[PDB]
Amino acid sequence: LSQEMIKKWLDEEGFLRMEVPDENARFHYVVNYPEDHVIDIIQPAGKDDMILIACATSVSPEHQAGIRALSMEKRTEFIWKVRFTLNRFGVDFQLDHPENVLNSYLVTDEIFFDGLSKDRLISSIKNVFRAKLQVMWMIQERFG
Amino acid sequence: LSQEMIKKWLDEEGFLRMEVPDENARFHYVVNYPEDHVIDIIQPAGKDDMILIACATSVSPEHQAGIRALSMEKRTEFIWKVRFTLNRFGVDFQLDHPENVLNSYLVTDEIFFDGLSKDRLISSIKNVFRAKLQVMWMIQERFG
Amino acid sequence: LSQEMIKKWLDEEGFLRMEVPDENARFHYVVNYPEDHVIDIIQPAGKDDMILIACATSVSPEHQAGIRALSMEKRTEFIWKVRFTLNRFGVDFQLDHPENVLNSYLVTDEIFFDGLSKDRLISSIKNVFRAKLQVMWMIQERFG
Amino acid sequence: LSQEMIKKWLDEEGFLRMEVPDENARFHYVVNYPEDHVIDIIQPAGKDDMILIACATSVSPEHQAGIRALSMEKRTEFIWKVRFTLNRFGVDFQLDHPENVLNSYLVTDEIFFDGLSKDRLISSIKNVFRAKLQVMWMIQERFG
Repeated sequence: LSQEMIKKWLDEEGFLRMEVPDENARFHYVVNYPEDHVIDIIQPAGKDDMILIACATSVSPEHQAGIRALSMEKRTEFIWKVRFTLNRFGVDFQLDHPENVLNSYLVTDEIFFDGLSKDRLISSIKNVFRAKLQVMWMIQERFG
Repeated sequence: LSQEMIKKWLDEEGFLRMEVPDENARFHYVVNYPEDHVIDIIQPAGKDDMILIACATSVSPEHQAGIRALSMEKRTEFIWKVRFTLNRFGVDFQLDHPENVLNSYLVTDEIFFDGLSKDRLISSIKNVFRAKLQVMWMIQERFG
Repeated sequence: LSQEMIKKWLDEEGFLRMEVPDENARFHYVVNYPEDHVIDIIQPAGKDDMILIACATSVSPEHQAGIRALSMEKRTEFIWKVRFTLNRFGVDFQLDHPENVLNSYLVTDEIFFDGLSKDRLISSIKNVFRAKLQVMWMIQERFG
Repeated sequence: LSQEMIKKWLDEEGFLRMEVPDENARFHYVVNYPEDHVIDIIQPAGKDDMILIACATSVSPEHQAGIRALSMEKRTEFIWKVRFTLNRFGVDFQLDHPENVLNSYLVTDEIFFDGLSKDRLISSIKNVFRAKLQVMWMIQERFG
């Protein structure tokens, strides 16, 4: 019921794309914002008073191409950059950089129900997008 | 009633100027913040639980001159600067740059009645302003 | 109604110092945060639903002397820096710079009663202070 | 009720590590967020409507050796940099830098019961951490 508001707000805005089975979640929705970009709305198993907004972004073959070319020095420099940048967007993140080559990066933000609202919901989603966007623009401005 | 509140709040601050027939919007007030600066308050057709605060800006012909003069590299560098700048204002935006010569840039944020208040309506207007204002300062700082 | 609460809270935190006969405001409580620092809480004469957190700061003649000692280009460069800095704080500001020699600077923020609460007020005050402190530290870091 | 809710919330998220006797506080919870990192949720003794979120950090002995070596100028360059950074996270902080050689740093924030809620409380905790994290990351990027 608290989740029907969620389910409803995502459709009122043409966001929601489909629900998804999930062995470790009371529920899970796959939102499309913007365009065909994919963002996840997951309410973890144990907690029923929160929703976690996640966005998984895998660095293309095309891109870790250039990051591989750089010296180990310049890679580190880049992992440090993307790191400071994201720790500025009010989100939590996970970086996947084996040899300091960035394969993927997850941007997350949770909203508890004490403060849930359509306005709040739609904001966090948009913010998580912008957080992961700057990183995508960083790689892009460097490597095209 | 959400509508008369928005309207009275804006009137209460002198932000209001007049309406206008937006054949796409349930309503469309026109604010003037600051002084003679033009900001739009729009409620999309389908949406009856939200207002959009948009502010499109056209860069003067004398400024588009400055940026057109520059090499393509210095231009692409400039567009990246403004993308990275705006993206940290928690606002949506859209740049119109012919051959990377910024023509116009639209900055937009939106409130859902779910969390609409005067304190919030006003703060959102002023934030949309600062975001398009700092982009204006980048242009004026570089081109006079 | 809300005036007695705003007053009650400032005093609860010590913050409050005294009041003063401002002919342009319903009330005007002069706060002291941090210790010895002066911030002003005003409420325009013809405004019920709101207060203003204002912090005026004049640049010592010494510091003003150092920015005097710079070129007219190094001065313009410095003005832009404080402009870009403050516009990222979500506060409004008035800049006083005769010939790009910073005289004083004013940072303000307003709270509309449908958003008022102790938590929020205390925050808006601290944020106004941080916006101010930043420019002051920029000044000192450059000129002792 | 607030202490009770706070205890309850921390435990629901895995944060609440343990409570600890403090003569100068109504209560005092110890948090382990991220997983082995520690934070202090405290209600000042003489405060009936506020909680303090504190994160103390000791500049490791062999990281101050790093900044011991830097010339005074270079050290001061670092103190300003860490001061401008932290003042951007909307947190109160305290720097222990003996000879401009960073000893330890405290990042803090308050939440008045006026605005207390789980969504609010947890965000505060993550913001205090992120700020303290950026300073740590700054030290590590430089000295490893």
